This record gives sequence, C-alpha cells and structure tokens, in this order.
Amino acid sequence: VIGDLKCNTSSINDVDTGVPSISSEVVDVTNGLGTFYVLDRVYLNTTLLLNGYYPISGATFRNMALKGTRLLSTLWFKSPFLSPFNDGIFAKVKNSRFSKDGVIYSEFPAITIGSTFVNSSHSIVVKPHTSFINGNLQGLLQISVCQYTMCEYPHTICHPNLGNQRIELWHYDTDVVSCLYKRNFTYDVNADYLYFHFYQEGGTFYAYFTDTGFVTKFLFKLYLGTVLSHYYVMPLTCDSALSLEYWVTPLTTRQFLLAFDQDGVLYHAVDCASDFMSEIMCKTSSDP
Ligand SMILES: *[C@@H]1O[C@H](CO)[C@@H](O[C@@H]2O[C@H](CO)[C@@H](O)[C@H](O)[C@H]2NC(C)=O)[C@H](O)[C@H]1NC(C)=O
Ligand SMILES: *[C@@H]1O[C@H](CO)[C@@H](O[C@@H]2O[C@H](CO)[C@@H](O)[C@H](O)[C@H]2NC(C)=O)[C@H](O)[C@H]1NC(C)=O
Ligand SMILES: *[C@@H]1O[C@H](CO)[C@@H](O)[C@H](O)[C@H]1NC(C)=O
Ligand SMILES: *[C@@H]1O[C@H](CO)[C@@H](O)[C@H](O)[C@H]1NC(C)=O
Repeated sequence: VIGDLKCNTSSINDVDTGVPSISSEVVDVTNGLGTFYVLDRVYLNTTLLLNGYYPISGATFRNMALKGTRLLSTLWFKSPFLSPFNDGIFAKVKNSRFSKDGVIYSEFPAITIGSTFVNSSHSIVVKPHTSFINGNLQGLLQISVCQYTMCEYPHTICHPNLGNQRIELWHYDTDVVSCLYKRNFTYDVNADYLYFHFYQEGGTFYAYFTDTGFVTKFLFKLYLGTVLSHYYVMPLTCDSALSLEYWVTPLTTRQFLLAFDQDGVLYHAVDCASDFMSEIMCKTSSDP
C-alpha cells in the first residue's frame, strides 16, 4: 500500500514477480556519472573541490520499473519497491521509445516522493506526459507537489494509441486540492536516457535533470519545511510490450573534486571519500 484509499480495486492479485533487478555496473564517477552543474555559475578550464549530494562509488543501481498489462500485484506496493528516501537518490531512467504502426513513442515510469502519502502530508509526483501536435510527438514532465489523497495501488498508463486495459489512477481528488507547486517541463523524446538528482536539505527539496549527457542541470527547488522519508517508482500498465528501466542508487553528502573544459564541460570527477589516494588527492588543494 502507498496511499490508504481503496480506489478502483479490480484486477489485483498477490503474485510474487521477484525483486528489483541489480545492475552489473556500479557507480563510477571518474568522468561525470552522478555529478550535477552549479545553479547560475559556470567554471571554465579549472578544477573545484565541492561538497554536495553525490552517489557512492562501488554502489549498484536497482531497476525500480514495474510493467503491467491488466493485473497488478499487492507485493509491487511494499518494500522492497516502496523504498527509503534519505539525503536523496540518483536515477538513470530509460526513455522507452516503443515503435508501433510506424510511429515511435516515449514512455517511462512516474516516481512519487513523500512521507506517509496521505492528504495530511505533501507528496511530490514527477509524471511524464506525451501527446501529438500535427503528428509530431511532444514530451512533457508534469511536476506537482500537493496534499494528494494517494490510492493504495498507484499506477500510470502508456499513451492510449499503445492500448490500455486500465485507467490512470494514483490519487482520488477529482475535487481540486491545495498544491505548493506544479509546472510542466519539456524533454527531448529522442533521448536514450534521462538522469535525475532528487535530494533534500533543511526542509527544501532539490531536483536536477538532463536529457543530454549524464551531468544534470538544476531543474527546481521548493521549501517543504517537512522531511521526505520514502519514494515509489509507480508501475506503468500497457497492452504494448514496453521495456521499462528506472535505475536508482542513493545519494549521501560527500566531497567531490570536479574538473571543467575551457567550454565549461564537467569532464572528470574524484569521489574524494572513496579512497586513501582520493582523500590525499583533494586535501592537497591549498597552495603547494
Ligand atoms: C483524505 O484521505 C482519507 C484517507 O486517507 C479519506 O478518508 C476516506 O473517506 C471515504 C469517504 O469518501 C471513506 O469511505 C473511507 O472509509 C475513508 N478512509 C479512511 C481510512 O478514513 C478522506 O476522504 C480524504 N479526504 C479528503 C478531503 O481528501
Ligand atoms: C501540463 O500539460 C497538460 C497537457 O495536457 C495540461 O493538462 C491538461 O489541462 C487541461 C486544462 O487546460 C485539462 O482540460 C486536461 O484534463 C489536462 N490533462 C491532463 C492529462 O492532466 C496541464 O494544464 C499542464 N500543467 C501545467 C501546470 O501547466
Ligand atoms: C476501473 O478499472 C478497471 C480495470 O482496471 C477498468 O476496466 C475500468 O474501466 C475502470 N473504470 C473506472 C471508471 O475507473
Ligand atoms: C587552461 O589553463 C592552463 C593552466 O592550467 C593554461 O596554461 C591554458 O592557457 C588554459 N587553456 C585554455 C584552453 O583555456
């Protein structure tokens, strides 16, 4: 259970489909993976020791993507899918460009980040939305942070052209609710992978994003004043045979040594707390 409202409680079984897939690759940041750009600041032809919310070198990712057709498992909405959100998380999300009847699409899972997922708290929801404008497929990314009455079994659905045996249903507030924040963000539907930093500090939530390269740019920030404790990558139901990936590794507060081209491109990094070599390599930045 995520919310605590028995919504459209049909086509649900208790089927064990296993546990989120572990990546064969670990976090290695030795040229950018897991780093972000500084908001309203651009460094050229220089290194820079920097504290921040970075993923842990040697840590694996987990594929939190859940793909359904009609049936949802009750086990999909518990640990280990309903996961702890501490400092933050880093996401490598695949843009599933399923090709059907000539046209190419752009599906990937929604993620909700909250405390209790009840209308008494706020919950962040980062949901993709696709639509055609004269047969050209457009990418949106509907961010919203609201006092949602979340369902026990929240799921999104794919584009209706790919076929759906379920209606989209994650919250039941067809009555208009109190929201701290909501705006849409366009993304390039021709992107191989989308990357996200989601972290919190002193009651403020932070989001970084990129649909080009792996190094994320700043997206938005929002003062909650509360402390976020959980994330859930929602199952996406579809008739078409999509191949979903939402790869997540957690963030902790760490010092990194970053490096920039003359064109301001972060091209190299050192996980400074990973290694006795790395520690030595950073601390030696004070005038020798
Ligand atoms: C806030 O959420 C709670 C549950 O988290 C809702 O309570 C349910 O209300 C319906 C009436 O429509 C009852 O049939 C259920 O038994 C209630 N459930 C529980 C667990 O109490 C409540 O309606 C929501 N209210 C608003 C305004 O969003
Ligand atoms: C984000 O874009 C979507 C594009 O559909 C907007 O959602 C629709 O808003 C209209 C109101 O003009 C409603 O009639 C539709 O029911 C909405 N559709 C969906 C799928 O939610 C939305 O307005 C945009 N959000 C923001 C914050 O601008
Ligand atoms: C309720 O859910 C079932 C299966 O998920 C679906 O067939 C039906 O159309 C849904 N209807 C409404 C109004 O939610
Ligand atoms: C970059 O900085 C170095 C010194 O570390 C300097 O010699 C060089 O002129 C600079 N190159 C560019 C491309 O800015």
